[PDB]
Amino acid sequence: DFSTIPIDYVKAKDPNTIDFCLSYLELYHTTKAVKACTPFSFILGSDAGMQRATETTESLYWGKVILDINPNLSPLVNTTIVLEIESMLSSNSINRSENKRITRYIEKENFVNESSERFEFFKSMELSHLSTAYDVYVTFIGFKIDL
Repeated sequence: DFSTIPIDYVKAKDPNTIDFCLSYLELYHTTKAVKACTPFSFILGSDAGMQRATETTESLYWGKVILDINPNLSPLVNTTIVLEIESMLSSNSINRSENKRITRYIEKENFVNESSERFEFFKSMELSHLSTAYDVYVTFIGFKIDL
């Protein structure tokens, strides 16, 4: 072997495993010095006691992000929720991180409450916009890649 910490060409061929992620980055994300990766998890929220953005920089996240919005029984303001997510899927072509936003528009009648799981491969997670009436929670279950 005598390669870097990531290991390629392993018989483990499954989309959810970190092996698929490593094999994909070593093949279609050249000019990126991939260092050791570890299974990581973190949570961002809207209420006090949590951070609105990831402190890490120049580190690629791969895994499933769980969006969660619930009502806190508070007066409404008629704003919108915006969660801007970077995207390195097309980073090689343009040498930039694509910006993707997941938005649920808030009505005074449509009393929204839903939770869902999505797959993303991003750099940083930021809650650019927020509504004080609701509760927002995002959880990441995947792997962190150091560059």
